[PDB]
Amino acid sequence: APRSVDWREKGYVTPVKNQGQCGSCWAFSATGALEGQMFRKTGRLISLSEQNLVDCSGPQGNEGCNGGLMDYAFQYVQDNGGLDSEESYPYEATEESCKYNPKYSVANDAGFVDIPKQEKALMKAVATVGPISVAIDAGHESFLFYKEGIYFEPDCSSEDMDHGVLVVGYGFESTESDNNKYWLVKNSWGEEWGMGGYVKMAKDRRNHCGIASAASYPTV
Ligand SMILES: *[C@@H](C(=O)O)[C@H](O)C(=O)N[C@@H](CC(C)C)C(=O)NCCCCNC(N)=[NH2+]
Repeated sequence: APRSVDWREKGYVTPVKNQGQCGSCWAFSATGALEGQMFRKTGRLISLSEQNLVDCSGPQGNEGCNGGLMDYAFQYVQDNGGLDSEESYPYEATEESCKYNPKYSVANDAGFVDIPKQEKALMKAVATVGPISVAIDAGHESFLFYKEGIYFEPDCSSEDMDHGVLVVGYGFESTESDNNKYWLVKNSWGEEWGMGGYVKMAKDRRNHCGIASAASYPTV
């Protein structure tokens, strides 16, 4: 595979969004991966509605601001036959009744693919598919205060993940410890967090923070 990948340079990735004080990370991760695969199919990048997922994907297993899973979001889009755009169904950071309108649907998918639980498999998927939905352990103060460099937290768990994000690429940079590889991750905490809203997560360090443990993308 390539040593470095960045799908933002190829037009696959919308700007960084902000989930607010709602536990809806799974919906931002899902819309990010589906935005990528829709662009791959149509050549058109359209920001998609996280609120649509928060309000409407309960029957697939999601629980709004109380949590969810990207795969359940992908199933909703397939079962529902569409997903509205961000502009038509804007984000309110609170769960309300479903207001989906098929006339304003701009995305579809036909299922999803779960990646095997190995960083080598995640790398191949990122290199060849596009941005990938992933789950990480983000419950540490060091993650809140991250400003730059490669994020490594010795107390991170590879099995207890609590936050959905989007891998948009990977790369390397020289460091003191010679642990130089990183996943390029888009978060949903606005652009004032981290590096304009992004984090470089340690790559090839024993599946750090579980980044390869629940990875998937939608089939368009
Ligand atoms: C994430 C956030 O808003 O920061 C939000 O709390 C969330 O959805 N968390 C998920 C974890 C994923 C990695 C996003 C969560 O804890 N809920 C998942 C419930 C699904 C139940 N089934 C299984 N298999 N866990």
